[PDB]
Amino acid sequence: GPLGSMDSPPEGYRRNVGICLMNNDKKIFAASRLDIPDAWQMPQGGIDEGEDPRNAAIRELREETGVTSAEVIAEVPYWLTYDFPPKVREKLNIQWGSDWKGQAQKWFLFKFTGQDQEINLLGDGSEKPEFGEWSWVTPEQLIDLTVEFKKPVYKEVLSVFAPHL
Repeated sequence: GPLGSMDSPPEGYRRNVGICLMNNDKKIFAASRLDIPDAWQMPQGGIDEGEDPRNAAIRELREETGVTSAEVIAEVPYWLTYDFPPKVREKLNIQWGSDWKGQAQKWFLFKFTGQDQEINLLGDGSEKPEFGEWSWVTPEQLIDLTVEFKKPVYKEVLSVFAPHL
């Protein structure tokens, strides 16, 4: 399940972003989906109409875990378009019309210069929170505990963050 990344988001793609947060241990902020205890992942969201990725990364990161006490240590050079198979394609790609085809997401690195007590994984939206449980695992560890759908994505993010990890 490879990707395309590309330093420039191609025609028709869900411009989104991801945020890689590492603590004083050089680990990564892992969070599980309020349903799957084995599905660990780091914060991530989608860029607004005309907003920057880095900013979207930072903000999305907050709105999802409340984590604000952090600084950028690095950023991914290219993007990341996780296209879906021929089956999901018709349910996703063609689900946009005839221009889209996947999801282009750029990731960023961040240092948690605060306290864990800020991570509530909650959210007042009337629907439900984002993550049910979070932890501090290593980069290669997070990729293990994370979901396949994001392992290769995060993996490519780590490779970029190698000179920083």
